[PDB]
Amino acid sequence: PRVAFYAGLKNPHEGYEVLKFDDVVTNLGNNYDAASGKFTCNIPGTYFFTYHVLMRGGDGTSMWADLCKNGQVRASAIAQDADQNYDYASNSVILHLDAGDEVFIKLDGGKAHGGNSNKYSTFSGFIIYSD
Amino acid sequence: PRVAFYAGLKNPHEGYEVLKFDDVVTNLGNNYDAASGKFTCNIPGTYFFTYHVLMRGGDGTSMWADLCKNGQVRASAIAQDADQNYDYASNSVILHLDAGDEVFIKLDGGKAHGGNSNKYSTFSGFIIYSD
Amino acid sequence: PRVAFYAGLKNPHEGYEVLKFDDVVTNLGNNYDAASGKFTCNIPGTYFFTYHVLMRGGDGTSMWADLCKNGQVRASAIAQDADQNYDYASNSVILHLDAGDEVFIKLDGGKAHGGNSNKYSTFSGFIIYSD
Ligand SMILES: [Cl-]
Ligand SMILES: [Cl-]
Ligand SMILES: [Mg+2]
Ligand SMILES: [Mg+2]
Ligand SMILES: [Mg+2]
Ligand code: NI
Ligand code: NI
Repeated sequence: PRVAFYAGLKNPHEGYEVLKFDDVVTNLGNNYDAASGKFTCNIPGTYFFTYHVLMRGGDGTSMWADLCKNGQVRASAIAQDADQNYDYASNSVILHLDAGDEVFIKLDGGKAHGGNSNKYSTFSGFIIYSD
Repeated sequence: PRVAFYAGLKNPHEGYEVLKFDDVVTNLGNNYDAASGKFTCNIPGTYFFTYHVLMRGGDGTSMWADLCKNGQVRASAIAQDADQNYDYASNSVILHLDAGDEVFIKLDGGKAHGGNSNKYSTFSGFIIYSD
Repeated sequence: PRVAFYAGLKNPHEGYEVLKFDDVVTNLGNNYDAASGKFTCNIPGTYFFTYHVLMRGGDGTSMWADLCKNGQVRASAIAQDADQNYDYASNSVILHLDAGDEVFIKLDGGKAHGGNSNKYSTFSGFIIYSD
């Protein structure tokens, strides 16, 4: 089973919402959906995910981006700079997933930079083991 | 051989010490030990590790977190902000390990945020190849 | 096929150039070349890469580091701090590569810290799937 994806944000996002990474570069298995921003598991197993979300510079001082499995937070990150500089909220996880499980990044608050085609803000993952 | 782990810090750590990540989410192979903070290799091979350690905000300006293999530093990271903002010391490695080799993250100095169940500060790794 | 590498920067780099990571720790497959700073694919397939580039502290406020596939940017990152503190430009990708494809990190501008043997600034990658 080949499952591996990588997407850039493209569009700026601000405020509480799912980050819908819309510049999809790689998507083996077709399990990442840019319309919803969710990776949906169809092969149960253990997966690696990582994300790097760039806080917009020049306007705002804090930004929170968390990785979720279904309802639940499984990693948290903050970017913060009192001078309103660009900075990243990034983290990585390894999670076991059942078929139907959704994994996605949520913006808790603050402003994420959408870098158009530049892929400043990213979300990727792949299956390590199949059950 | 299935070896893959992911743990959050949970408890705040400050000053020189091994970071004992105590919120263990995934631990295929049972090779990560929260009591010691160490991953101990039992299957010789080549491994990926990554860590993301959040510096506490509101008190302190620098924090250093390094990945060690046995005695030796194999990656270094610093978080620094003169306004005492949250920021991350993060890095990633690929290392060959022999049976008995220990891999762990050490706090060299500064204050790491323990995010309780929020998994702000993290350590993960998995085997890529078995010898 | 075993392909997996990890290298530290070692030497300081400043201004537009390819980052030639010269402290090579792991290099299964011998596909990373410190002389050029490039990973060259010989086994077509899908690959994971990550990089963590530390901006020098005490002199300068911004630094840009991008991952390239051949001519083209496939991930971008910025480090920025108005007080001239250390900060990281980091990102991760998953890319399909054909034989002959080159992957490397370019410094677009600013000053990257070469940490000698300390491995503050790093580049790693491995093959997930072979075609
Ligand atoms: Cl793998
Ligand atoms: Cl100031
Ligand atoms: Mg949160
Ligand atoms: Mg150190
Ligand atoms: Mg650029
Ligand atoms: Ni910062
Ligand atoms: Ni700052």
